[PDB]
Amino acid sequence: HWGYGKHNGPEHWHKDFPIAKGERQSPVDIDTHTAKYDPSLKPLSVSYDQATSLRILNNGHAFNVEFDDSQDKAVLKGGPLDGTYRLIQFHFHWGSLDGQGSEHTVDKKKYAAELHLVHWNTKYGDFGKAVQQPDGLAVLGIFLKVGSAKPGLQKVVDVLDSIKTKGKSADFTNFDPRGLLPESLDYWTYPGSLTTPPLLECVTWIVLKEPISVSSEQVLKFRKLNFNGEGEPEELMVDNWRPAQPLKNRQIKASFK
Ligand SMILES: NS(=O)(=O)c1ccc(O)c(NC(=O)NCCc2ccccn2)c1
Ligand SMILES: [Zn+2]
Repeated sequence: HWGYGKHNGPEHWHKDFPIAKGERQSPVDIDTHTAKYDPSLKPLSVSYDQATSLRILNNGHAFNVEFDDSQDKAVLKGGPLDGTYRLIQFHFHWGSLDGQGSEHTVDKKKYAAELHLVHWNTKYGDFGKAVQQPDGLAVLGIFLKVGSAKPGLQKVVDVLDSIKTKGKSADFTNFDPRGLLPESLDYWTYPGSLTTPPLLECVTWIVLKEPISVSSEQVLKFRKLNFNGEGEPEELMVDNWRPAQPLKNRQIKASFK
């Protein structure tokens, strides 16, 4: 099964998922100088006031905080998007060291981690149908750098001991994802893919310019999770990031100058 180890990591994924060598794969390096400012890009609309988190799950490749997406409770609109996209889950990718961990890079710079808030286009009715469409998902990507703590992340950090191993889930209600957002919603955007198998080319990527800062203790607790299931040999869940993929025939647009 695919993973991030020596024999099943990202360079192996194309054998099971040939779209890995596709024309709109993610993540990518964001060359800030080559990104073009687009004045027709609208500001992003993040409407998270009514979000209903339900639980948190270790799926063996990251942990997902899952939301009730059966109504327009937490939605993303505006920006490059047409229509309304509902938040279904968020998760992170992170490194074994503070110097790596993000999937997107900015002028080749790697951040300590990257948060992905995953949304699906309501015109397709549910997530499973949306991922089959070229405009099915909008993923809001937010970089994490190590510095001061992010208070809004602590409730996530504190529950991770209850989902250490693959397959464990925990009730995780009343979590407000607004506590994970930076001050500015300036963004880059490009058409891309899921960054884990099945690598489907269904994502409008919206990557925020401004990182959030989290503490060293906060990211250290991510690194205590396990890829393995309980009662299997312990392999720390670290470096669960795919490296940058060829931009090919794509242009990254910026909402700011
Ligand atoms: N890392 S990412 O590009 O934000 C992202 C977002 C939503 C996703 O469903 C995935 N991929 C993922 O979760 N793979 C395991 C479950 C899955 C997801 C989609 C279709 C089939 N199976 C990646
Ligand atoms: Zn992701």
